Amino acid sequence: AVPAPNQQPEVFCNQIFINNEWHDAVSRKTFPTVNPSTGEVICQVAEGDKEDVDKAVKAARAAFQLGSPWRRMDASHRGRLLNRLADLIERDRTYLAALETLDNGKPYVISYLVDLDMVLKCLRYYAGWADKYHGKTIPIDGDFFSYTRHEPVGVCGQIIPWNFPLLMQAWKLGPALATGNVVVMKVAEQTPLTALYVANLIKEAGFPPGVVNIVPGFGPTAGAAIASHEDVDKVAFTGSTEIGRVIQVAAGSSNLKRVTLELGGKSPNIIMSDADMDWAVEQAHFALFFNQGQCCCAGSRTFVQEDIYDEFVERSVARAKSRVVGNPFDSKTEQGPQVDETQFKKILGYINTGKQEGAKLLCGGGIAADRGYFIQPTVFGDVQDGMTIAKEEIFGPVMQILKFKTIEEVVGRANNSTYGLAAAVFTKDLDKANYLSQALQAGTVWVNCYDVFGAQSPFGGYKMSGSGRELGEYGLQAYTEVKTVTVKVPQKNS
Amino acid sequence: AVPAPNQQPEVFCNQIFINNEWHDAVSRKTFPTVNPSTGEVICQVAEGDKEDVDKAVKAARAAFQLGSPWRRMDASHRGRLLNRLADLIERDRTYLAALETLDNGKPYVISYLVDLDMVLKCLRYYAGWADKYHGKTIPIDGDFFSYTRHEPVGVCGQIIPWNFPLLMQAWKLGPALATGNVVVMKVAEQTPLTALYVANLIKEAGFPPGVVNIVPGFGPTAGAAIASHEDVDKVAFTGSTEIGRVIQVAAGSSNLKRVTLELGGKSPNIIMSDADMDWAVEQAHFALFFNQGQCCCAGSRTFVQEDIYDEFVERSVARAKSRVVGNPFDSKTEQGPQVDETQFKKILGYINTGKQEGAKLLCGGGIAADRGYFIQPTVFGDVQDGMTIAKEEIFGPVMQILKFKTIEEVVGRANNSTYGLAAAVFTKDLDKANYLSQALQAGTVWVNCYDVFGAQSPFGGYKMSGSGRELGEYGLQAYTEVKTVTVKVPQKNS
Amino acid sequence: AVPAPNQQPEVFCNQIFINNEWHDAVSRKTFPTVNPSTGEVICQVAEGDKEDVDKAVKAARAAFQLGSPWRRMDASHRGRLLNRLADLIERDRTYLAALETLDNGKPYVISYLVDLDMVLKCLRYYAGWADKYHGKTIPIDGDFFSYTRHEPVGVCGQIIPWNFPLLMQAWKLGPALATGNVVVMKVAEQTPLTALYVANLIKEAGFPPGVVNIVPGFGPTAGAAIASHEDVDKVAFTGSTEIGRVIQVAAGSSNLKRVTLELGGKSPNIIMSDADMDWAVEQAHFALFFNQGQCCCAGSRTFVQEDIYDEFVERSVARAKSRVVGNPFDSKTEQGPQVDETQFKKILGYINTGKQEGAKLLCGGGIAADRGYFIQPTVFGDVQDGMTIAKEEIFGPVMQILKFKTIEEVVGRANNSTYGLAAAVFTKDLDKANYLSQALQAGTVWVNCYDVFGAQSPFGGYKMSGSGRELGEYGLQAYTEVKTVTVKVPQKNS
Amino acid sequence: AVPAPNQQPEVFCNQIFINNEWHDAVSRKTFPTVNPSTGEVICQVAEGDKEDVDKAVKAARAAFQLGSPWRRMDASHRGRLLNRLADLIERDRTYLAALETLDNGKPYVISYLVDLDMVLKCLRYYAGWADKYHGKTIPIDGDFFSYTRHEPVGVCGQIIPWNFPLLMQAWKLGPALATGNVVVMKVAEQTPLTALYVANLIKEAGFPPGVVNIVPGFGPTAGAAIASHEDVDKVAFTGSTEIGRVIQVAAGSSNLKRVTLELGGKSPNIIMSDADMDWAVEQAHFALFFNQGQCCCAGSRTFVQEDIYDEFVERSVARAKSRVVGNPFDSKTEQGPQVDETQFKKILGYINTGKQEGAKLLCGGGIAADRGYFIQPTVFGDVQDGMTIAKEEIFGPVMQILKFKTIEEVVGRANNSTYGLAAAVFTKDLDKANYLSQALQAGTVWVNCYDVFGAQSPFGGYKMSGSGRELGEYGLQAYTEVKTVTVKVPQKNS
Ligand SMILES: O=C1C(=O)N(Cc2ccccc2)c2ccccc21
Ligand SMILES: O=C1C(=O)N(Cc2ccccc2)c2ccccc21
Ligand code: NA
Ligand code: NA
Ligand code: NA
Ligand code: NA
Repeated sequence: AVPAPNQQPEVFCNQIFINNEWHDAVSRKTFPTVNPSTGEVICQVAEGDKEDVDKAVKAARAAFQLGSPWRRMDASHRGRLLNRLADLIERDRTYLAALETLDNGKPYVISYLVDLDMVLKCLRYYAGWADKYHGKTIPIDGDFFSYTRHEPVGVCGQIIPWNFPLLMQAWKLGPALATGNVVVMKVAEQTPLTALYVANLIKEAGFPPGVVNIVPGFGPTAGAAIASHEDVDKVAFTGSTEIGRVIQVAAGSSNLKRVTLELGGKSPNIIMSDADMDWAVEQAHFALFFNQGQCCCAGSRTFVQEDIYDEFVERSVARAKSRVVGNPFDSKTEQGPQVDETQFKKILGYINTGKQEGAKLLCGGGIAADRGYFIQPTVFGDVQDGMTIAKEEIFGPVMQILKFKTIEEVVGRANNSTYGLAAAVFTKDLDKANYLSQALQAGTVWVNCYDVFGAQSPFGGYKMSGSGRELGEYGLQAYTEVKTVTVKVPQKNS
Repeated sequence: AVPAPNQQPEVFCNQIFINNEWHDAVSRKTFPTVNPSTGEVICQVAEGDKEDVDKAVKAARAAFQLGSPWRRMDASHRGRLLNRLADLIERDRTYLAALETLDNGKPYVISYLVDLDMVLKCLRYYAGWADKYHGKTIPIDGDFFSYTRHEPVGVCGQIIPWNFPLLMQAWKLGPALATGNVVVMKVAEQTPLTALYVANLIKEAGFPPGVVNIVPGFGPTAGAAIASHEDVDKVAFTGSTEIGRVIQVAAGSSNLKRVTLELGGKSPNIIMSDADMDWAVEQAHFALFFNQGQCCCAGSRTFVQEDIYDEFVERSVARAKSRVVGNPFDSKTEQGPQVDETQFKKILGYINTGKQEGAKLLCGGGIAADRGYFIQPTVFGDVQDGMTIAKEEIFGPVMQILKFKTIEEVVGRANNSTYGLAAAVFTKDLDKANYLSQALQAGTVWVNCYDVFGAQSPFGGYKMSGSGRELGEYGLQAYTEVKTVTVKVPQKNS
Repeated sequence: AVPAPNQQPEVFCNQIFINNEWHDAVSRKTFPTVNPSTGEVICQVAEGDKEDVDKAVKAARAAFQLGSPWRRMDASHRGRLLNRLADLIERDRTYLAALETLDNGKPYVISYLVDLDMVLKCLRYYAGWADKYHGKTIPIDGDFFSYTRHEPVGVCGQIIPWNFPLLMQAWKLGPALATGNVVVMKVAEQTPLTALYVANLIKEAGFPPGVVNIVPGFGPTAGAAIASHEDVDKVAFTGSTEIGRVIQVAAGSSNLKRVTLELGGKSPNIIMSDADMDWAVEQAHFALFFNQGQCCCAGSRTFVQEDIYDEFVERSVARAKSRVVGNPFDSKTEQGPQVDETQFKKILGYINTGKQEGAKLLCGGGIAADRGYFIQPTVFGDVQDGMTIAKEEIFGPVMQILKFKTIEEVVGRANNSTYGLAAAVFTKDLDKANYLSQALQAGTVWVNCYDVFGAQSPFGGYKMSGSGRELGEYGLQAYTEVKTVTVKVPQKNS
Repeated sequence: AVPAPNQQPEVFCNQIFINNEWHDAVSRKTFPTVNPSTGEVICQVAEGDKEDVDKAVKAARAAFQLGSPWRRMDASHRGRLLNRLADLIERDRTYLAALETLDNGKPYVISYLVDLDMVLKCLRYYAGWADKYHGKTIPIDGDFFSYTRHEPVGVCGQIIPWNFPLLMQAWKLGPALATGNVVVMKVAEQTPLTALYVANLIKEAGFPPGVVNIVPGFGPTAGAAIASHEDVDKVAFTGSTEIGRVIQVAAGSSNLKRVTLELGGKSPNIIMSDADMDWAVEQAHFALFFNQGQCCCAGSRTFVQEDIYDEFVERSVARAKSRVVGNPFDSKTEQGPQVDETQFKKILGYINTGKQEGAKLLCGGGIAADRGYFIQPTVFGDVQDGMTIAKEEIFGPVMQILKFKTIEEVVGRANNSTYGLAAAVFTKDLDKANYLSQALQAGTVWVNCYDVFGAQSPFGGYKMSGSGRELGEYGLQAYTEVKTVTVKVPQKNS
């Protein structure tokens, strides 16, 4: 059911992509990109700066010209070009699953079955929207005819993160291009390969010159350049809440460009006593350990009800110690390395403070190999709301288990965060599921599951987890501008 | 707290309504409407036949004419009129509720608080839609601009039944008038009175003449004249499954007019073992005995799981025996009389048929008063699928209780029926409520409740319970005609 | 962009198509299908009837069983099967554009570049709708949670005409399968071949057995068997009016199956004094002479304003004589023959009836070749409303030009007609296009163009040209059954 | 016919409105609001600071608590409450108009017939939306049922300007309250009077306490206090760019709250050649001078074709010259005074800068009156692009007239302002209509009319002019939080 991977794939693209050609930086500066399993360097990558972002934007501003072949083309053809791009990604599935694992470190089995599959369904879901987002004819008062046009907002700066580098890419390109925009994309320094290669596939799909430009570089230079740029019409950022504050400040101190954001979470997974014990344990484990725990809506607060707390813990611990950490290309590996040096140390430091503040280390706690950035699956029990490990997104394989008495208690506690990206309820009981699904403050609630995304279901956050929505039809709003036309007519008849 | 009803309200409106003016029938014929509590004549009503229907349709067509006040009026204003109409019905709420009880027989208290409240809410809900039913601007291939207009269908023939006279009038006028149509209404000869007094309010509210015309009379005459009329663009019938067939034929025979039907049902009410026993009993009883059993969506097939069957039956019988039958102007009464002698005899026959086929009579099953049309609340136990009473709609205070073992069994048993209006499920388990709400072939699935309609939420039949939908946004579709305008433009840009 | 055709291409498919397998009739009868260029028998095709249809429905029913492969399949997958089909038809597009031109009669060039291009656009448009036709969540009164599900209607009997036998097939199958219904299709006896080959691509595409089915034959037996089947949920019929009335009666007398119909037309094309003379002239010509005059919205009433009547008429008569008539496989040819001899003689009888009534035959006349069914492009001048060639659907290469004086005049003259499928308006003025496009009683109004369809923009008939719509989001409405689920929840909070 | 004014209306409310009750500030300070038609301080108004904004916010948060009267109300009831409010405003229509004119400058015949007309239509339209904004059920892959809830975004801080006081209050409360939010409102220091009277009606209508809260104060203080609160979920600014780019920074600096904006513009009113002259002149004259020229999308870049400039410009000055200035309570008065001193000398400051660098002054010139902030209607001609008068928004009765040649030319010129809130196109010809509306960058494009706002049609600007739209179905998005619930089910069917 899963083909073999090439474990040392050839890197073809490592430059700034503009007008469908390859560029070295103005400054000529470069940066190495590392393989988190061994810690070794994979290759050098073009470090895009202030003025390389300025270049990317002009080739994009020109792709968006009234009369240009992109502004003119049929909406259903923009679909045809999206579908084409997914056909070719499907063709190079193995190589793209392998390359993602080499630079990101996720198990190869997941790259192929999870990432790239959801890459395919997403792109093919937006292809079919290309010619289906309607404006309105509006029965205004008086002798007028009025109607709306959902036009493209224009040149869209997209800054994407390192955890799901292909899936984030497609989540951003999905709607932008479906709706006729053009995109200046900044890839994460950590994982910039897979994205640049798809830029070759964006060429071969048939996308006009400058529809898509991709600028590798650092946050404080490239990232902040796009956010400040006086001719960029919109900027979408996913990543830490810290860094989102700089993105919304620059966007106000520039050109009143629209903003969207998808920041972290401390998402509660709430297990009522009537849950299916066995289902809830495999799902709470998956909800936190998935993708090495580098998940914006990782279930990092596992709230369990007292009547069942002890059995749940003992099982979670057992499941945690039996999780295989190892070579992400090996078929049996359930957990690969963290993403870089910086994340490795950050996590160890959280584990440290979990220990300092009196949480019960129940397994793991340590470095899981001699080479790479592998951390042991770690579970803390008896966690209290006031502990640092119960307020801050670790973004690693560290589970926190909290005990609750009543449903009115757990709702107040669960909802007691600066974040609200996601939450989940486990229960067999209909009133319970309904009360909680309504009372919880989260962009997405899951009932008897976790991380169930489809390209169809919208996704975003409340509070300081972000604003606006990705996936589904809602994803289209923030990439659309509304124009109203109101025409005097001889005599309005119903 | 309901005000004190005048038990003999005066009748001010007993003629044909055309062009905001009152008329005798061309033949000057009248028929008597009866009080089913007493069996005595309230008054004589004008008998509309073909000539009168043709007059009404002509008035209606004249009002639909391009450049008429009704066609030039702003859509927001159609909404003001419905709000004004709603406020006049509230002003006169005490009289109408007394008149409904007099003519139809339902308890004054139910008429005041259930029926009259739903009329106001339905009319208020549709007042809001009037300027909110958008067409679409469509992203079509080539250098064209394309858009839809939701234009009214035109002259709408509406035929309303007798079980809920005022409410049915609002469910048909509400969505027809909000979209800008004009109506010719046939009200039932058992209960024409409330509808003619509302026509009086229609005029006060300011509706241009000919927008609503109402013809009291008989069905095989006035009702068929509407269905066969060459200048009627649409017919909405609610009534017996048998007459609905006649309505769809005449419409095929005449001018291919549009059709939506609401017909009878034999709705399943399903009760699992883990349902809250006392809530289920009180609801099941209401589901069947409401409005004297005279409900298209009546829970006339109460399946009950074997572990709780005995206790359920014993409780259900008890509440059946304490249900109070008598004068509907008295606040102690929960059940007035059936609407007329025909339905009376029909129900008397259906109970005898019950006894013949081997259903167990557990209470009632005979006559309750020496005058009027009162029948005792009847319960039949150990009912089997093959029994005539399990298969055909009595439309009376006669409960059928059947027994089942597994959830899967009862899905096929509930569904195997040519009717599919509504259904209900009583349980506490999330999974079972979803399984069954998915599997039942019914236009409405109530979970742990029954007879809960919103002005906001669609209602209608599967199979031979009908086609088309009533209330919500969906109620507007069958009253709208789509026009596509496709203009050549110089050069299409996104 | 046009290949070369095998002009007696191998017929692999001429039987009944049930469960992705082929069959003879239960009677073992057959009938011939004729080439309209030559009149010779292309092959035999099995003659289905009540018996076979009854076997199709029973396969369609079983593929629609709850828990079947087609029912449980993801919504996104139905889209993949449709998109695949489009890819297969594109791979046999050359064999199909030829076999279309062969059996129907139209010019290979028009067959390949118009028909199949639209067929591919149709199928890929509807592919995308598959996972996009949302139900709603509804903020009802009280402590309830209320939502709707858009569910398939079931087994849909589909009956298609001979004038666009591929495209008509695609217009029906697209919507039906995207929303997951099962089909029992009767095809035209004059053009069954194409529909049958596409079925083999349906199997090859991977659609489960019993999902899409086909029964070639004669309407007065098989056609009407689909129409009256106790277990067909829906009968879409395209064709004449007379048959549509028969259909709507067959539904009324049987299981109350829903019904949409696409029927005839006498569409007006209206030239204002300030139109673009050359464009208008060339568009008017195509508007009637497209597909040998066998289009439902053929602009078969050309209204011309009096200041330009003379100027317009000569050009049109000149343009009509210039129109090459010959073998459709040739490339000089702009017009091929009529579909069969029954129409051949009908149109001839219409042309006599024209001269006889005093219309000025201005060019053309009768037969245009001594083999096949070829007729001369024919213009009648000075035409009047009371003339049979201005009221009845000729369905052939006969123009009609009529003089008007005022915009108020032509409104009334264009509407005064029992059909309402399409109309067109030619003008440079803004107020005039708006005045006319509002005031014309047509399901589609084209402005400075004609015949501009697309899977996107909806199509259907006012009055007696149809009920219900095809194409766009509107097509899905007829193929969906709406279900309301209303759930009692603990406490409703906004 | 317009009811008799009260030239010096009584004043009742001048304090801070919190929890349905009145309060003076913490510092107990006040300030003056001027009758700008004389210049005499009308009355004193509590000067609000940060700490009173923090009391309103706490009052709103309590009102927004799960289980509170507001959060548990039926969506339909909120609609009932908005309609109630509109009925209270309508009963007081005479007096509110008078109070508005007093503190604002605008003529009584506009305050009553237009501003208040628009207030009423807006509230009533939104009352209709209260229970019709639906979420979605979504056909996701796998055995899940996924659905979206459209939830209140939360505590919304609402700052409105002085140029259309009451209306702008109406545009904010309507959508926000229909969707169940709670309001913290900062009215203008210049015009706090009307907007504070409405709160008294809000109490009377019966809105629970803290749903709406209103704080008169300062731009440097109150404005940024709301913008920076850690408990304000969302803030909507309406004003100018300078002031609007502070709001975007302080919101990010606080808690990443949602921001919608409405800002200034330099709206281009393009009069074409083949257009009508009587209508264009009168309307182009309407586009700017309305409401004493204090008008965000006022038309001040008038591109005339060089076939008509002279003859167009001729009539343009006469009407402008003849435009009456005077007492705002005299029915012949079209134009009133400006609202404050700053604007007065600033508008005079704008005048000077024009002629300086080549601009012909055609009438008015300067100060209209001895007493007040009045201004004679000034008009310029010969204006070129790069001047102060054709780049910066004057917000006063000061017309600019420019000149163009070809149709491609004027586009680029029209699309060269750092703004784009509205635009217009006076033409007769369909193509010039469809082209110019299709390629002008603007939120609204009025054709042959100007300042046509329906309560139904969305309204907001391109680029720097604003984010999101106000009015229409798009007004509700800003006030809505989207939650997805995704439930595991037994077996997903279609
Ligand atoms: O935790 C996450 C996650 O954040 N994303 C993507 C995402 C990115 C930003 C915001 C929300 C979701 C995922 C996709 C698949 C499985 C788990 C997850
Ligand atoms: O010209 C305008 C205008 O700009 N506004 C308000 C507005 C505010 C911000 C953005 C756009 C319009 C108006 C309100 C009423 C009547 C005329 C007008
Ligand atoms: Na790395
Ligand atoms: Na009666
Ligand atoms: Na043939
Ligand atoms: Na004054």
